[PDB]
Amino acid sequence: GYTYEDYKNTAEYLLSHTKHRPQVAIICGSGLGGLTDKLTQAQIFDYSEIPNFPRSTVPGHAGRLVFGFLNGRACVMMQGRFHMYEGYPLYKVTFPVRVFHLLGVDTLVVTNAAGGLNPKFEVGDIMLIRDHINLPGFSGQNPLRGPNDERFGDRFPAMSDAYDRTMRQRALSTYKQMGEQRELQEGTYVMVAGPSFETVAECRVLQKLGADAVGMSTVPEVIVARHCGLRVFGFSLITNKVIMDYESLEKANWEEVLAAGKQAAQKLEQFVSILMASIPLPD
Amino acid sequence: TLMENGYTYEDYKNTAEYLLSHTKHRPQVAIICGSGLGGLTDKLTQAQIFDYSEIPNFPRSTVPGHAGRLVFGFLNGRACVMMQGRFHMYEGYPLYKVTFPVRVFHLLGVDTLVVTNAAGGLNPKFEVGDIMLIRDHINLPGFSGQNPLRGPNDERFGDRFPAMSDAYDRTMRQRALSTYKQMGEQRELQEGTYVMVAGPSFETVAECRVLQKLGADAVGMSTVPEVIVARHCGLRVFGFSLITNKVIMDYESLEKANWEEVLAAGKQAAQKLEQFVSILMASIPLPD
Amino acid sequence: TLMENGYTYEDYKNTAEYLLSHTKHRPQVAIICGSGLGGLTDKLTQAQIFDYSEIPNFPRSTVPGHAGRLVFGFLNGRACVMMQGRFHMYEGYPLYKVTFPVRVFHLLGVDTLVVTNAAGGLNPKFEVGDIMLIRDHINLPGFSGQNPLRGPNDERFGDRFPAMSDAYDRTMRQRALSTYKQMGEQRELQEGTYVMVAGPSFETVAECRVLQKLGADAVGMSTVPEVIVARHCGLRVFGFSLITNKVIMDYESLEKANWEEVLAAGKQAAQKLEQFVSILMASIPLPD
Ligand SMILES: Nc1nc2c(CN3C[C@H](CO)[C@@H](O)C3)c[nH]c2c(=O)[nH]1
Ligand SMILES: Nc1nc2c(CN3C[C@H](CO)[C@@H](O)C3)c[nH]c2c(=O)[nH]1
Ligand SMILES: Nc1nc2c(CN3C[C@H](CO)[C@@H](O)C3)c[nH]c2c(=O)[nH]1
Repeated sequence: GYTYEDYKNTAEYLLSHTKHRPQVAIICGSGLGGLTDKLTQAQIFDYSEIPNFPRSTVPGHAGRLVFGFLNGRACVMMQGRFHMYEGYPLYKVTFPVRVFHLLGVDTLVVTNAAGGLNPKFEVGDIMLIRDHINLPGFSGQNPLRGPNDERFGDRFPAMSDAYDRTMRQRALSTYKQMGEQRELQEGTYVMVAGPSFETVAECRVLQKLGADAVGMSTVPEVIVARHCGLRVFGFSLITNKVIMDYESLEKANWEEVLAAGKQAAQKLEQFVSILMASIPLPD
Repeated sequence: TLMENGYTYEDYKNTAEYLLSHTKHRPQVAIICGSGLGGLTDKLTQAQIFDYSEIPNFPRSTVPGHAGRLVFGFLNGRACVMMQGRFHMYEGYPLYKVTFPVRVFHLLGVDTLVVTNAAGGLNPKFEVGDIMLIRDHINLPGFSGQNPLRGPNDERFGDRFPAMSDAYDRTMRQRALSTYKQMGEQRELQEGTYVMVAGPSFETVAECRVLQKLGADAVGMSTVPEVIVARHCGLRVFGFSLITNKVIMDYESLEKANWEEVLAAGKQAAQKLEQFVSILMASIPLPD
Repeated sequence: TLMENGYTYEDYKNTAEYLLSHTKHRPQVAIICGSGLGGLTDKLTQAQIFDYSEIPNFPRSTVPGHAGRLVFGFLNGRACVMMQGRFHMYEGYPLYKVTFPVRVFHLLGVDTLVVTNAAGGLNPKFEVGDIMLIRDHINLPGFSGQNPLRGPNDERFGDRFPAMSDAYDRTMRQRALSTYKQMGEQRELQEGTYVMVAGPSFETVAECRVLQKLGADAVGMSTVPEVIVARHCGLRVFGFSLITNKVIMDYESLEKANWEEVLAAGKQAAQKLEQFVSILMASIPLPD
């Protein structure tokens, strides 16, 4: 899809257009665009200004790349992201990850909204992503499909350790700092392509498969990130409980999802601030 | 290099107008007849027939048992339009071509879609010749990206993220099941989850068993993408499978699924189907 | 804008005719060599070697442990053509390229295909170094639309809806199991279901757990497309995996799948593999 030079071009475009030198990249999903609010000395890029960048066409995805310091830390944030249901191939969806690597970022934080499949979750919960299930990947939709470029990484990268074990413990301990009543949740994110929401039968297959939450993003970004050796941390905001019986009259919808994010804005902001303090310095 | 719908709003609109200007029929219900079920268009009174090839932007049915004709008429008194034959992803069509007619039906003023198919039996309680109402579906091609709504959303048709949890109209299902206990038939009207797989090869024994483990009662290679585009644009949806064979679930059996036996089960069932479609038409509400 | 086969019947013909004139070999059996199994061409007698690059229409092998050569000759006195290295969908190839050779073999007069691969053990009872006979497969890419038979069907090759429930030849299996339970190692022959996933990245723990729950004993990124195309054109098919690693199934292990060790386990088993493959030639019926 893209040449090595295409990524370099975008990398160089940004490097020459800002003095910031991010160490940490954060991708903000549906309703989590607010996480850019506590950035200091921010510099804003529209995705439309950036060579080779796709556009966010989804409500709650602003379409901006924001550099700054978050709680001391040098960040670049994706205020909005791309999804395969919008029609992008996965090499477009994940394009920014390898540009982050080329900017010298060494850690990727992925966030998303997710439907809750585990009965113990409540709307509003933060689930740490311990693992994932890549259903598009099983059948061919893997962002590494095609010729492998050794300058980014190996032909057959492993995913069994994709989610940093250290940052996960560190995030579990330091969670008492939030003073929140609900304990910090941990579990498996299954990616599904969408854009339509799950039937009850589908929700039940996803539960049987062992997933705790379901969304339509995140996995391709993580795969590309581990391919090029970035440390990865992920979490979902549980925005709704996916309908798991034929008696409920509730149905999933996007407005409720954006609204759950708006209500949890401060909780998330605190969580992410604390998290920056837990990322080790480079070298 | 973005994976989108090839058709424009104009395209659907033109097909709608060509159809509206070349027939006086004004259907409320559209019905899609699957493999061996072309026979459902028999009791159409005042039938008028289009070959798919006449109709601008229409795909062709290449599969045996799919006649490739669009038939307007009345069925048990109700104004219908019927797809005698349908389209499948395994023929090589993108899902946007497979489901193309569903948006045409909407623009014609149809407010109800009934989707029919042949399906392999996964639930061991099902006998060849049973009718299984579709209570729900498992969209495997959709899990991994094969979804007819992939790409730019058109708000003229519907929402970016429609829900599918209520796809199969409950009331019609209640109504059809009630009616059928009075028929005092030898076999029960079955109800269950249809799973879509892409095809065109039939399941291995290990695949049949994953499908049973996922909770599907029937398997086929169609229907789901149509149900999704229909719910997207607000049609009431009803679905049924004619169970045409039992999927091989053990290594002993020397039997194999085959397309001939599938079409032969359609012939054998012509009476049950005809009788069932009656109950069905009298279960569909009147416009307003 | 159909997703059809990009090869014409004549394409296959040209490749076959080219091969048939440039060698005096006439294979009855074709064998596809998986990752680290390139060494199976060693026992071939009177070998004639083609590089894939010479053969018209042939895809190129881009993966380590995949030599990229076609090798005719005799194995335990039986006439063979061996693919020394194969093609995978993760390389970027569509399934009509991945499986291109299978139909050429058919045109060459081949009537039996033996597919080999390396695979990750999902069944706890398996050990690195085991040979697992493929009793069956679970085709995940196929469920969602990645089937090499998608698009127009060419009747000159086969049927529009070939059954796969009898894909792995039952007779060859029994016969191989017998011969082996009288000669070889003390470590007995394994049998099970091979699940294809696309790759090229290795499984999460979560994913490993899914594949286990679906009832797979081994996982790989190949094999299934070639089998489907072979069964489609009426080849007898036999398959086996070399378990080259045990897939990580808990969060406590500090082991990780890696391709270098996969190839290492191929080296380790090279002798065991040859001994078994002779026994195998003796189980293949002769043409009438
Ligand atoms: N598949 C799925 N995804 C989500 C999400 C995640 N994204 C939220 C947004 C639509 O609201 C899409 O990009 C999916 C939240 N809830 C759900 C859900 O119930 N199901
Ligand atoms: N997948 C699948 N589909 C069917 C069907 C439904 N269709 C029947 C037709 C081929 O005979 C295809 O279009 C799929 C009947 N039996 C089976 C089955 O055993 N398996
Ligand atoms: N999916 C998968 N495949 C394999 C294989 C088989 N092939 C080995 C090669 C990478 O080493 C790929 O072509 C897949 C061995 N082990 C595994 C595994 O753990 N997982």
